[PDB]
Amino acid sequence: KKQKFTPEEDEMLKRAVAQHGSDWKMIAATFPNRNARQCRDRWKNYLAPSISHTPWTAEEDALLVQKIQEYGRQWAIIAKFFPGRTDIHIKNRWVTISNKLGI
DNA sequence: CTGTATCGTCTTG
DNA sequence: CAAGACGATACAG
Repeated sequence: KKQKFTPEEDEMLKRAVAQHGSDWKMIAATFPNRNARQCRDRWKNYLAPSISHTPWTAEEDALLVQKIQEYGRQWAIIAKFFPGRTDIHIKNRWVTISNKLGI
């Protein structure tokens, strides 16, 4: 039920975006196998240049716990304070932290 | 079993 | 009618 992007697909996605910008319908059609939502999500949350791939710092965790006390579970709002992370990363991180904290 | 990328679905633009 | 948003879920390791 999960069709995860392979490194090959990611590179193609990159090229397609370099070529067609933000025309997701058109970028998707370059795949036999992928829709607009899938490419849009993959770019926006994983491949865009601004996305951070470095592990969460202690200070980021601290900011997350602070921001949750402040905003509740409004992940997109909270993600504004994390330069290279999106709501996806912020909410995943909280599931993991709260788990290790004893939910 | 856990951590996390994807997906169902609702909401907003 | 596309894109944003969030909970749930698949699934690798």
